[PDB]
Amino acid sequence: VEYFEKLRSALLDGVNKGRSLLKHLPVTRIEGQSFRVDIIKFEDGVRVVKQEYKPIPLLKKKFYVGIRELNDGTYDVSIATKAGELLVKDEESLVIREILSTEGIKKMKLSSWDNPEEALNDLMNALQEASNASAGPFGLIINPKRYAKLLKIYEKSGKMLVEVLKEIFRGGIIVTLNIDENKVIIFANTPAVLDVVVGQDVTLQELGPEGDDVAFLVSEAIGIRIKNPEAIVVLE
Amino acid sequence: VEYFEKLRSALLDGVNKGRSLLKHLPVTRIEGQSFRVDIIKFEDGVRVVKQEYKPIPLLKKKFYVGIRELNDGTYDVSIATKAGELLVKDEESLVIREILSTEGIKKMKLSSWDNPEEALNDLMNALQEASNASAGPFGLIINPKRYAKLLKIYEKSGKMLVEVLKEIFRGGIIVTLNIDENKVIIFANTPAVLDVVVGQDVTLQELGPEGDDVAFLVSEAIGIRIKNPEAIVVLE
Amino acid sequence: VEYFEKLRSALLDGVNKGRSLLKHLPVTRIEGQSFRVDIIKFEDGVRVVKQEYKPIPLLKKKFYVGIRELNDGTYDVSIATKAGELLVKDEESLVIREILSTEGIKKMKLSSWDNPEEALNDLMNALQEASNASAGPFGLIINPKRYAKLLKIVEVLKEIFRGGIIVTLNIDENKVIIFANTPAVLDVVVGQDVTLQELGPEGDDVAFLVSEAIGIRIKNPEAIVVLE
Amino acid sequence: VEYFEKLRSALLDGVNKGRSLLKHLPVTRIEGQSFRVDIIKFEDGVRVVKQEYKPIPLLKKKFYVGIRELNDGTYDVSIATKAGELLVKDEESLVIREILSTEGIKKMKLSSWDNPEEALNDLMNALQEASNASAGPFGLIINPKRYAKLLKIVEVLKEIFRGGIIVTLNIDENKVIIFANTPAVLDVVVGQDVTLQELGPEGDDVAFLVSEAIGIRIKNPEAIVVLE
Repeated sequence: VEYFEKLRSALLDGVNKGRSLLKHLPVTRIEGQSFRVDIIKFEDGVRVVKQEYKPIPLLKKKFYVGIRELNDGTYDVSIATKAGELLVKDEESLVIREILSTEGIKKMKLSSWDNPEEALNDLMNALQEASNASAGPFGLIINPKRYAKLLKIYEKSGKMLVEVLKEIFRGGIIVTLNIDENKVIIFANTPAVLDVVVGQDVTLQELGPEGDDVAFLVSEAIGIRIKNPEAIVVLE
Repeated sequence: VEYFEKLRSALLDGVNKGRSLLKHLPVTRIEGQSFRVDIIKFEDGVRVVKQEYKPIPLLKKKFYVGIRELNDGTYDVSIATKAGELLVKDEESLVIREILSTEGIKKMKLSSWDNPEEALNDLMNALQEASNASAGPFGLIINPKRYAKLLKIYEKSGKMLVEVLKEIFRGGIIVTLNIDENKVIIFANTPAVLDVVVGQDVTLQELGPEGDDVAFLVSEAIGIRIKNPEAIVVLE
Repeated sequence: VEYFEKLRSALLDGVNKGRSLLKHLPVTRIEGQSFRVDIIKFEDGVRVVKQEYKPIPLLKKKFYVGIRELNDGTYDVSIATKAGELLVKDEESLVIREILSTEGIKKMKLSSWDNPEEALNDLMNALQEASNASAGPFGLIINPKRYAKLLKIVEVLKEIFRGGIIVTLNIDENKVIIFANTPAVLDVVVGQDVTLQELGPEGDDVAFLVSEAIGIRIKNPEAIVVLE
Repeated sequence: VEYFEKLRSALLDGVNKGRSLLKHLPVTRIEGQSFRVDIIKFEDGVRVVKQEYKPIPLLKKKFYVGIRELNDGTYDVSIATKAGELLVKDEESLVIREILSTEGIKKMKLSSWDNPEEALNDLMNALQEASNASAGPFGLIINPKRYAKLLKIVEVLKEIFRGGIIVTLNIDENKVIIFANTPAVLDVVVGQDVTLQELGPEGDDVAFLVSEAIGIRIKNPEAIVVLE
């Protein structure tokens, strides 16, 4: 009836408020429960060296709205929000946790970033190493605390280091709180290397009266596939 | 016959997004499999000092798409991408190696670009040298590793060195990965000096079923015509 | 929605493939929860000698199918099948259990068949005692282990036990039932056919309930003989 | 052109005549390269106890028909048949190979049948252990050599092993499989039916590729018993 369309709406408008990583990476909507990871390399021609099948896990958060409240009209839609808001935090964390564990991605030394010069360096180096794999536009994923270290006037003119970096990393600068403050991901933002496989979208399901309140289920099928580890660099 | 038009597109794109040299040097669409270089010089007048016929070699790069995947439609178009992406690496590498080997080009001492001022000099001096042969806009082919040094701020000016170098060198700053980190080419970016002749564009040809997969052939005819060796100077 | 009708079917064509005893016994539909059992004997005419009311107990079996699977259509209908298989097993052993505990049924001494001339005897003997009640075809309900020891030559059982030779692990290995297969003797009364009900979301999966009402009426106990 | 449709047929009506095991097992179509295996057990209801993803491997067999023959129409379609025959043999032994290497399956001691009273025992025993998992009909997969030594009287196997008696040289002579033939236990999942593909001119003949995607899902390992 009502309490639904409203709850679901507040669920989504709470998912967007916290979703960032998934707004920039390339997403491919699959129809299944698992996907294949075709790893291509060069041996007497560019061909698929290793094939691998990975399952798309199910992400879910459940929220409960009082029965009574659902009838008074006195229910707090913000519950749904805290739910979705919480979903993406896991969704985002998943992606990052996987990229970081993927076998193949290159790892380099992440410095302090107190001298723009120093930070710009780390980035420029990571960027090169990665470019060797794919020319595709490059972007980086960083935590606010680091992002801040980039908010400095670089050229006596007035251009901030960030602004310069934005011209270099056309893949975008993804700032998320879900990545450890001391880890930076440099990557080719191209489906030919990075791919967020979507098995099931985000959906609100009304389980049902489980106590003095109704139970609800927010869930989504999601997973990333790294087709070209070589094109990703992690600054640890 | 859709898996083709798709692969070709992925190819052509990846090829394009990877080209650097071929986007800035001047190109001439030739006809045959060879071209003639009329080397122009000044000896009691501007005249053709030496004629020379050069053959345009064929650049090949082949990829294989599984048949299974080709049938159920789960083939990864990204192979075509990596393919062409790789094609250029040879295509550029060729042109570069061929310039560097051409006799007549001038060579100067390339220092370590740690003190922007030195770099700014080397470049300004190479500029001078080339300026003797031509006058046409001057540009430079340079490896990302060196280009980065140019992003540091030239203290005495307060701008990134690059930003200054772009004031001189209207020929463009070609940054390619296909030129020894420690070799820089300054040159007159003019058809009257440099010239990339293309015998055959980049094309995707479906070789044919060879095992469990289908073979494909990415290929192109290409070469550089250097008419004024003296308008090219290599910092090595 | 749709995964229902599909589960429902796998449920049935799992119950139908599993039924054995219940395929040989006569059946009657009754709309209710209890039924009346009429003991039919001959005393100056075929007459009803004793009345008696029994309740048709409910047989249930539940299964759960993941929520996800039900949504993305990748659920394994076999689940329903397994449910049905079990339902039947319970249903079958229930009938047997109840026959064995009915009033009049005649009991004889079953001898561990090791000396193959006594085996055929014990059967032929029971089948005799049975015949004294009702002449209708005779059925045999024996555990497979007994049907095993019964192989040492047995091919004419099908010639003598026309009523049917039900071999099932649902009757204690050390018991054998010989009965006159006929309405005048026993019959299955069904209060509710097998039905699939979608209970609902119950954790991470949806719950389903397979159920049926069913019982047996032994009208002429004397026509039944157990070998304990 | 036309020699295709003709080769294709000989290919099929060669695969169809050769299939054995695969004719008795239940089958399910799946559009994909991998499938999910659901372990179905009973724990307060028929429920899925374990998930797991397997990939459907590709089965291929190729044959070559002379260029000439293909042109003057004197090609021997039997070639395609032989191809198909082989495809099946590979397909069959693949299923068997995989059953034998599945997780839960119960293993028992198979005794070289030389003393005919032990033979029937080993089978009857396995068939027992199996029954404790699923009651569905039981199947027997035995090498012919064993089906040989099993002839010294065996005629009731068809009476006890209703699930089917698959005799094939595809199962190691010294191994025997007894299983509950039912979806609730195992089933074949096909990702791609048998298909004929004309690769092309490759020397003096044209090359052809026969292929198919196929695998087995053991949902209830306990319902399977190997005799090693």
